[PDB]
Amino acid sequence: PQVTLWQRPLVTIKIGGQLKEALLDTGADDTVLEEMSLPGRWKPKMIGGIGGFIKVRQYDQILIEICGHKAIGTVLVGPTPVNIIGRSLLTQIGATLNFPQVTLWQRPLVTIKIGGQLKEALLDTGADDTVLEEMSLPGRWKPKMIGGIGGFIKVRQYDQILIEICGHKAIGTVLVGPTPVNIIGRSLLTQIGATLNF
Repeated sequence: PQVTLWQRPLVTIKIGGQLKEALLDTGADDTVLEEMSLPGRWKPKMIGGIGGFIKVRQYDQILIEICGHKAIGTVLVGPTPVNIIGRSLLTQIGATLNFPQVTLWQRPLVTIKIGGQLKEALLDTGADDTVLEEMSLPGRWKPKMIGGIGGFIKVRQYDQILIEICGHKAIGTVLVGPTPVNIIGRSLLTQIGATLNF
């Protein structure tokens, strides 16, 4: 199917004999599920995100059926606020991001121009809003807390900010704060006609 990004891109998955809902997340390298019962051995792992890091259990060779497609790979389990399907499984179901078409074997980075500056940012279907690392932006803003895989961060909310993303113009909200990576979220992805296809 093709999916636009006006809403969170959620899918139904079956793993370990259980049914769950998960977010197709182009900004995630790997799949991370909330605590659940999985069969077999696993290795202790630390992963980072917005908010910091979390400790997860790493299971390999885990069979997952994501929509009507089967895939085998690494599944991380731990204190994530939402189940996410990352790129290492997205590639297995043939998922692409279109706006150019882009496969997901590598992080989907784009060049953006904002506030007269050039930066690189990750097209992130798992992010509601756009979040950039500290930078100089003109004008007024509002304090705001946003949540992510490792907890919450305080950001500055700038509205009606012009961004040119891969040479497409869009105006929307941009959050600025201690994110580890610049991410372009759904509220700007919709404005450049981005879709997920698998």
